[PDB]
Amino acid sequence: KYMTPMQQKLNEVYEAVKNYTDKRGRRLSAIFLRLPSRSELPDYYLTIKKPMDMEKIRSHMMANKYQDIDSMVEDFVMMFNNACTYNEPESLIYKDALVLHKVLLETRRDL
Ligand SMILES: O=c1nc2n(c3ccccc13)CC[C@@H]2CN1CCCCC1
Repeated sequence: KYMTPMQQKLNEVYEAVKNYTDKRGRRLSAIFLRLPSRSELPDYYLTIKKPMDMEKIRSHMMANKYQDIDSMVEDFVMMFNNACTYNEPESLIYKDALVLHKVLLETRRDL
């Protein structure tokens, strides 16, 4: 029922990305939390090879499967690239992926 020190440090890097807010308090995390089902957006699953969202990321961290931080980063990094593939470069999701990308990386250097 407990959480390894590595788990507690993956939760921290996870939570900072989720809770990041822009200059007038919007949470960029919102659109990325969870994808609509295959039945509700087949185009996404037919155009993006390996679909990723944050609660799916959450289910492996809280459950067990990340050996270090950069292991979790690559599913985050992967998720963003998916968003930036499916959405056009000037789209909002696209830039929020970009901004959150740096947050993830700004957080990890802080160890
Ligand atoms: O790449 C992604 N793209 C989208 N979501 C995501 C949610 C979690 C992870 C990736 C993505 C939310 C759906 C959304 C894209 N959005 C779908 C409706 C039409 C406008 C674009």
